[PDB]
Amino acid sequence: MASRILLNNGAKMPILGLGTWKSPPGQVTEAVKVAIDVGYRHIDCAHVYQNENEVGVAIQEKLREQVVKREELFIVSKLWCTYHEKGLVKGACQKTLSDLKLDYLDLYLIHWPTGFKPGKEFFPLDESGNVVPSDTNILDTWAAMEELVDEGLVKAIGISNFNHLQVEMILNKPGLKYKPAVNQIECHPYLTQEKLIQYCQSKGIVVTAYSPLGSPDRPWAKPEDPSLLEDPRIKAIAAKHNKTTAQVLIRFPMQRNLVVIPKSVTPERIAENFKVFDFELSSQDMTTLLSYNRNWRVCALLSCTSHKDYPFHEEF
Ligand SMILES: NC(=O)C1=CN([C@@H]2O[C@H](COP(=O)(O)OP(=O)(O)OC[C@H]3O[C@@H](n4cnc5c(N)ncnc54)[C@H](OP(=O)(O)O)[C@@H]3O)[C@@H](O)[C@H]2O)C=CC1
Ligand SMILES: O=C(O)COc1cc(F)ccc1C(=S)NCc1ccc(Br)cc1F
Repeated sequence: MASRILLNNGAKMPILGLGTWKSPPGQVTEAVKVAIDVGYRHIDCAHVYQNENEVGVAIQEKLREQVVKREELFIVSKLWCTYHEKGLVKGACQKTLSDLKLDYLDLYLIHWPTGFKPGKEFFPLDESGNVVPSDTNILDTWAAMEELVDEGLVKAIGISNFNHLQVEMILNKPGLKYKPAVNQIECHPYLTQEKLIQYCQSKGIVVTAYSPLGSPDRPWAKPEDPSLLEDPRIKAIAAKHNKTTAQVLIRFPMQRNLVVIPKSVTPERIAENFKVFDFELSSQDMTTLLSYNRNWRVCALLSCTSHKDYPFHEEF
């Protein structure tokens, strides 16, 4: 398959990237170095993951080593919820740039559509455990993102975890200057997201699938939850193709015209997960994988569910 997708800002985005949530700071530098050595050209990062400095050490080493040129890398980060304030967005972006050792990002996303009270805590709580919101809405935060493009800090802007109506809000913004380039959402065979994906694709937004393996290392996993990697129906499709279950799970979103960002810190798996450009799932395989949808989410959070902009009340 073609390895990059054209964005609505005119840049090309690699369809396979390396995820970094939960990658320990003492392991992620090596993970990113190995990833770049074996061909990855897209890294998915975020301030809230608390490891951007260590990601940046890897990136800088590979640039210094002339393993890859900066123009060939596609580096993504995300604005955390406590920085949805007009006067805080630029500084948040600049902190991420400083940590990653970069002078621009290829793509900067609004991490979640919910703003939280600014401060040191990533999840400021009231005395009863509810997150404390910000009064600032997704449209004013979007205008702040647009300024980053115009100041040269980021090449593209986008959104993450926005539902159908929140995407529409952005597209219908009075005076919209730049459309979102990407909506990054959870997507895998048990949460197939057909409705949201068709909406975004019909509007020219590229969708990035996160947690494509079902995030088995999520901190709130329960021993009894469904497991994609262990699903014998998926194992059977993999065996037919002489591939691993992970490779099928990565190829699946690629054939839906999605970008996909599997996470690993294991060098052998980092390599395995990149070897997904030499086989094709049939249409029947694709439809079969889609049939496994159960509307099951890795990423949700009870403490945030009353926030007026919490995204997963809406059907899609
Ligand atoms: N925008 C948002 O709100 C969110 C963005 N994301 C992004 O998406 C990325 C991917 O999602 P994530 O939730 O991390 O989970 P993934 O679905 O990518 O699963 C990661 C887990 O799968 C394991 N794994 C990786 N490759 C294989 C393999 N070949 N065989 C077996 N196990 C494997 C990893 O183990 P190990 O590392 O030990 O090898 C790790 O435990 C995140 O890291 C982050 O960058 C994720 C959630 C939310
Ligand atoms: O968020 C990620 O990328 C991966 O997950 C996380 C990654 C982190 F580094 C810290 C917390 C999260 C959580 S708990 N995320 C879920 C979540 C956060 C905020 C809101 Br609004 C709803 C929600 F569901």
